[PDB]
Amino acid sequence: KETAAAKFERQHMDSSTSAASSSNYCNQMMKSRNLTKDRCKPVNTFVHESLADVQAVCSQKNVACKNGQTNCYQSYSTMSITDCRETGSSKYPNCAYKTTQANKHIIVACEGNPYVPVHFDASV
Ligand SMILES: [Cl-]
Repeated sequence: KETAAAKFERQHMDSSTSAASSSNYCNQMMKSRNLTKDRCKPVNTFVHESLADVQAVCSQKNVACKNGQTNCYQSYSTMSITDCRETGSSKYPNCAYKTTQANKHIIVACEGNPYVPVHFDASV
């Protein structure tokens, strides 16, 4: 039992690089975060900022989540991110992804004590 907070970090944090350099980033990262183990996770964003900067979002602009709950937060500033989306031809277990590097606001849901990100809702 990974905590929700730990799951968020595994799925979404990539503080080791400033930006995706190559079009193969998503293929590489989705595999190495074990997001293609049982199925190809269809959509996933990686954030290239410090964990502290991402946790800090829980103290920023309170917004509704896509699901209607009101424990989401939008980052005041843009962040370096990489969107990963499975291509239409991708088939498990040969998962393939489209990599898009971007600078966008992130929206995360926060929960707990400490009050930390547990879900990535969207980028703007
Ligand atoms: Cl989950």
